[PDB]
Amino acid sequence: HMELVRVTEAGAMAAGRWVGRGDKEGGDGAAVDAMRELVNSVSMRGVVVIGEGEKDHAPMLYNGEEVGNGDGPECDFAVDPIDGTTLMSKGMTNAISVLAVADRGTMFDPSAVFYMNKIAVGPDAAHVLDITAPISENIRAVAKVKDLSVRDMTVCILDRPRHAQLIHDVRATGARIRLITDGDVAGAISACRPHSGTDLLAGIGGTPEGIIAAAAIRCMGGAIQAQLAPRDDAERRKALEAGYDLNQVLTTEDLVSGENVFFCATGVTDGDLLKGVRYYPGGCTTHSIVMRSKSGTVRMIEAYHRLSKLNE
Amino acid sequence: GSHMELVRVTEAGAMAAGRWVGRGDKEGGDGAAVDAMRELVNSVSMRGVVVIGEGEKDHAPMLYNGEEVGNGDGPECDFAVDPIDGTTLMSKGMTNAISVLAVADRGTMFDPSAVFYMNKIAVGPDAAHVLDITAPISENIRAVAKVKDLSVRDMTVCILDRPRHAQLIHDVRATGARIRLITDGDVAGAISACRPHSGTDLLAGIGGTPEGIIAAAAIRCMGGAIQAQLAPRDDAERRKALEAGYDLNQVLTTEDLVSGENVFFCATGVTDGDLLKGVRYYPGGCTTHSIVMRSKSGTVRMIEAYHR
Amino acid sequence: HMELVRVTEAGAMAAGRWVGRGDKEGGDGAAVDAMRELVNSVSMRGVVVIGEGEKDHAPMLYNGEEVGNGDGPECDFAVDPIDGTTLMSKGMTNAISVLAVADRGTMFDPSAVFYMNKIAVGPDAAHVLDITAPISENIRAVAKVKDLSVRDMTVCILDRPRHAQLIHDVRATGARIRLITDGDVAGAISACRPHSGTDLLAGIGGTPEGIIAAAAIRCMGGAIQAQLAPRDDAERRKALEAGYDLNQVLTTEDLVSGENVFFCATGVTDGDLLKGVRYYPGGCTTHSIVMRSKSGTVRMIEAYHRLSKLNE
Amino acid sequence: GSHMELVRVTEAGAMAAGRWVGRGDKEGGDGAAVDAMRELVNSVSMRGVVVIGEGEKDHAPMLYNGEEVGNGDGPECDFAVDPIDGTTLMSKGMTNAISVLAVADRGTMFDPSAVFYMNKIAVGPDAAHVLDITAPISENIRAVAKVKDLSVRDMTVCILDRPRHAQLIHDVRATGARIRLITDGDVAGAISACRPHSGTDLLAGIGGTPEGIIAAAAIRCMGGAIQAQLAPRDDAERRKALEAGYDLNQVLTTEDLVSGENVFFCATGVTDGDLLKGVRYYPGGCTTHSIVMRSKSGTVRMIEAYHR
Repeated sequence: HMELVRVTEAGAMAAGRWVGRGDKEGGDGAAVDAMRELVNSVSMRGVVVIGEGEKDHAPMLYNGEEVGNGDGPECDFAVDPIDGTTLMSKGMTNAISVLAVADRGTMFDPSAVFYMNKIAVGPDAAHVLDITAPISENIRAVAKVKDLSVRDMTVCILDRPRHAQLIHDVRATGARIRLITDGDVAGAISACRPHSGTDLLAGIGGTPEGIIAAAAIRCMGGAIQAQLAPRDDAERRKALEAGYDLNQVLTTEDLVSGENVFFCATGVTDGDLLKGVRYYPGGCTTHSIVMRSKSGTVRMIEAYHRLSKLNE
Repeated sequence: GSHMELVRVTEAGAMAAGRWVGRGDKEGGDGAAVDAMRELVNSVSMRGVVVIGEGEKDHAPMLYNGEEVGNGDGPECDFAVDPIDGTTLMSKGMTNAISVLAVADRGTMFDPSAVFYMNKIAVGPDAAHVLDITAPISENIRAVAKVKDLSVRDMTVCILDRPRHAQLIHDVRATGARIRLITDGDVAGAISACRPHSGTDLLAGIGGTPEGIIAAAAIRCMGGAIQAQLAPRDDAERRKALEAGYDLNQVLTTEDLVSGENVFFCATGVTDGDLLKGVRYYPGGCTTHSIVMRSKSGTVRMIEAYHR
Repeated sequence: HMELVRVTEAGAMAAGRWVGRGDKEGGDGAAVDAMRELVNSVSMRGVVVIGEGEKDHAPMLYNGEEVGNGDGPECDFAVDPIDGTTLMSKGMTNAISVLAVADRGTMFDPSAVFYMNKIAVGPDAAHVLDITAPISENIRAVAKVKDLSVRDMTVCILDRPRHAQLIHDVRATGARIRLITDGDVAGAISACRPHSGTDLLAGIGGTPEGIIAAAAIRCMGGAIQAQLAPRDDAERRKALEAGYDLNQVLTTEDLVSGENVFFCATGVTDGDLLKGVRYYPGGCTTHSIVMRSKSGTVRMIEAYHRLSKLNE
Repeated sequence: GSHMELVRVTEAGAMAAGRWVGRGDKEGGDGAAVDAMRELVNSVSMRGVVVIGEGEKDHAPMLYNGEEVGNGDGPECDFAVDPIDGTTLMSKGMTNAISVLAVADRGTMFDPSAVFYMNKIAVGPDAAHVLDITAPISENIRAVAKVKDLSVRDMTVCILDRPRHAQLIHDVRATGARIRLITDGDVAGAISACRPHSGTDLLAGIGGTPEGIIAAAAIRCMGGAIQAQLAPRDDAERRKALEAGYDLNQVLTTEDLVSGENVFFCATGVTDGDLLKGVRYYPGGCTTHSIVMRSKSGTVRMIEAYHR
């Protein structure tokens, strides 16, 4: 329901007061607290599948917690109160507050392994992706299915040392790189939205971000492919002991299946799709995206919040 | 406590109205819009009565004054619908056709057929405190202009183009202000007056009483002020109103027109206007542009929807 | 040169003060006077080919007059200080102030006959037009070359009694009609601009408006076809005696030939492409289009004019 | 007296810079931008000298400090070019790369290598009258906020992300304001400060002296104020400036930085920024987004160009 946008609107507005203030935990707490107060007010019966972590040293929106007013069917609840906490704390671009809802039990287990390799593309080339192939074959494939020259392709990649080869290969095909410092989820949405200046998202990031990204892709169209990415053999055992086929190419629908999927986001700082919170004498504005798998409707929502009296 | 889902009602009205723009068929557009809006309001979870609508039930089968509408009996509230504000504009492909819905606590909407027309003045939040419909239009113009920090000749006054407004136009012209004459679209006019960088600084003139009420709902949520006084047609109507309880000397404020504490208003562009883009079609679906506002919070939402 | 936009900017700003004020001549004089003062200041050597009329009871920008600072090659000069004077006087939409420049002698004679039948289309169907055929065959042709359904075609037509059959035919094909009360020139630009919601302009209007429309079409792309339209047999003699082949289908390049063509316009009231003049405490804004045949570059220009002191 | 044709210089810079965004090649983008800008300025009809440019002529072949540029010797004027403000941002595909040109009466531009860095503060027209670079940053914040009618915690202060600004950041944070840290882009930062609904209420910190001069040109035309004081690196430079004629205690105003009566400034988006969209390509050509302003008239033009 469109009401869920008020959850990310509250998370963005709380985080807005911490933009640039060098306090990551201050910003997270504000957003987490505003989001939970407002989510326990929406007509919804939810369990936190993706959130701040497990119960002990994450006392709010911990994985397992119940959320919503009490009524409604039960459903999976994923929340990233600030995707890009460090971006927020330093006043840098592309921080967003993020929520996704899906049928109960239909979200992948975010704790399987911390990281996953991802590639994502918009709808027109949703069926030519292969994460097992080198990035060049994916670039060339997508550039052909989209009929563009390869020097006009843009690949969004997190700027990390572990990506030195991924970055070199993309350049060596002549395509371009949009280097982001954080925001896997925003990066995927960018690759999937019509003519955004970004054709492909590629690289290794977090397993929760990948699941949250898949929920949006289930709504706006396109495809993500993923494989788990153990950080060492210790985690690789833990992943195998738990019963994961570490060679499976996980698809959008593996990460979030289920008939009904909701995604919405609101900008914290100015970014690639959403403007961040802006302040005025009377109040503030927020910029939000809201989407739904069943209809496929996508709404862009600009909201003025008068934090004051009428007619001042 | 938010009810953004009511945007679906004007979104449906406008998507129906939109397959009729530019076809010369005023009633075909109205009819389709009323259809889709009736289907959709009876699927939102709040029971209300249609207080302002398509006339009454002997020759308006749908959205007639008094119809029970909505799905689950939540709280009862007033419903005012204008399936196309700008039906002629819609038929001829012209700008500023919008589809409008208003909802307020049950009983709190003024009576729409007490008198058919009422004289109006309306201005936005920044100059609402100088309004005086009993003063001449020149004094409102100069007062509004001073507050707004504009010369009188920078001012732009929106007036309906009707024979009845010949003296009003003369007196507005005599002051030095510009005029924006509209053929119809009384609601969108008043909303323009209350938006900042819109081009309309003031709305004035005699329009319909339902449109005045719908306008007041909007203003309740976004800020500003409209003042009105009933303007009976002839001698029968002036009797009908005096022996109804109304002081004809009375200035009606926004809150007299819509007095509820919970007012909601939304509108969706049919054709391109100075506030909302019109519905645009392409193969996969269409896009609508809407405004949704709530008086309790004072929150105003611009909603651009891509339907698939 | 982009400097020419200041001519239409001045014409719009002068007319702005007459919007809605019920005085057609007041508005025309203001615009005519502001345009001429500013055109005699641009690096240009011009002769007024299309203007306010002949020398006697049109004392400013009369057909024949010299314009510009004195320097430069000589060139044809067309000016419509307010296209839609009645729209301006009543505060109605779509009034614009209009200027076109072309090689000297390369503009059609605007006095041949008062009126002309016109049809105009954007570039993608610029080669399937035929003004001699019924409107239906032109609609269907354009709808096929554009691959759209015919019920999705929109035809812009002046609302005049002399168009009762043109309007009936367009409806009878199921296409839509954008009924305008004035603004031939704006209507053509609308039909020729990419995705404007207007596919075709059709009908009889003024010969100067048709020539001014062709100058823009020489710049932004597309096609106009025209034939002169005598209002009676008296004018038909005058047109024949002067040596016109009243059956010629005049083309864009017949109306304005010449290697170099300039067009620009600025909104007076709010319209289909340009916003009208808007007033603020410090000043005003104008909205303008400027285009050039040789480059094909089209510029949209928003200008804030501070009619005051700096930093107030 | 208008010279809108100078937009072609940054339009060419940005169209060259744009075929390099997202390629990791900072110098390949710079080089292409300098190329096209040199070609184009030597084809506009006003002779000037490059006063601010790509360094000096032994290892900057083009746009070196002192180069005669322009076509026909009109009046002689000062030329300041920044072919890409945001070269690193351009190489990495990030926002806010712009291509910049500034021109003023000959001799009226401050000397760019008197000192390399200068401390800066800048704000827009509405609060320019409270600026005081000699006061602490907290007092400017609260003063600017009062004028702007904002709480201190609504304020947003743009600061370069450099080790040298650790105390500045601490003192800005200590007041309650938000910060917008930028990695580079000193010019675009200051222009943001002077635009209304931009998100940046104040710019502060030590940046380069050329960028400060280019910024003052902009401000001369659009309104607002920048204040600066020279900030010599070490002991050699502080001598170089004292025995050059400069009072180190001196507050420099906008007009001290650019003193001409005729200043022009234009900029074109390279990548998307908070003021200008970046160059976008398609098959037939491309589109650029530019700002052109002139101090004599105070006219500001947003120019969206479709090149074929």
